[PDB]
Amino acid sequence: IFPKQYPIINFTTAGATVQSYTNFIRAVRGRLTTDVRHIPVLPNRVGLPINQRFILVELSNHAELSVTLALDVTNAYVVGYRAGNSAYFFHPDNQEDAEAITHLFTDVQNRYTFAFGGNYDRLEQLAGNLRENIELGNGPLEEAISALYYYSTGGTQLPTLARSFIICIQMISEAARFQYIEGEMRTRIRYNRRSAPDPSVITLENSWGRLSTAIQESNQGAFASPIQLQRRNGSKFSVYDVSILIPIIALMVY
Ligand SMILES: CCc1cccc(CC)c1-c1ccc(C(=O)O)s1
Repeated sequence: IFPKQYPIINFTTAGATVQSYTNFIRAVRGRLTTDVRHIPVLPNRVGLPINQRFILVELSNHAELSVTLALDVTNAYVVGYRAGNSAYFFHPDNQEDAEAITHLFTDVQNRYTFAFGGNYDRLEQLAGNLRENIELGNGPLEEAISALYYYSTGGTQLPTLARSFIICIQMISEAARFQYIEGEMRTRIRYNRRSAPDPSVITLENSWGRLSTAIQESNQGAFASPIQLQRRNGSKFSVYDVSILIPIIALMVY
């Protein structure tokens, strides 16, 4: 088939720098937001044409293996990926999204849909580790790309695959959603170190939907009820209005 053509952003771990990773994340944001409350809001899923529903992230590593992740522009989340002659999809939430993803990678000979969604709860269970024990950085991403690639010929076990999804979703989707998490990956690249995310990152990730709702329903930025977030040391604090989150959250779900 001659599939529908979605925008494609490239990143390689070979020779990766703070700047090249920053350019990558900035490019992903720019193609995701094609509407600003106080912070850009991702396009409404309602009435969004199929030709504008997806973007593609092509990842390459030092071994010159390439995989292509497919991102939903309405929530910045990975719905599936292509490696060579195979395409793999998380289980869709509803019939409409199931139809939308039939338009991705349609020239691939083998299409596979998992029974599990791309959510952290199930991915962590499959990986056998929580996010707080899965290291992130250029090293983990290099390994994630290879693990994703070799799943198509059975060279990757499912826990490794699920761990590699958790790495990719955070270093791409969450970093695009939050300048704070983009900064977290920047720092790992600066020290050439790999480390798991701390509670401030993990709780920010868990709070994206609630933070988005609180901001968009706020009275001139003021929240109706406070949102609890975590500090780096695990202690909690309350967020009462959108202003403190401006340097933190870069994209909001509609
Ligand atoms: C400006 C600080 C801030 C604003 C909005 C949300 C959060 C939570 C991710 C944070 C913090 C980041 C680390 C903090 C700490 O370790 O004290 S607070």
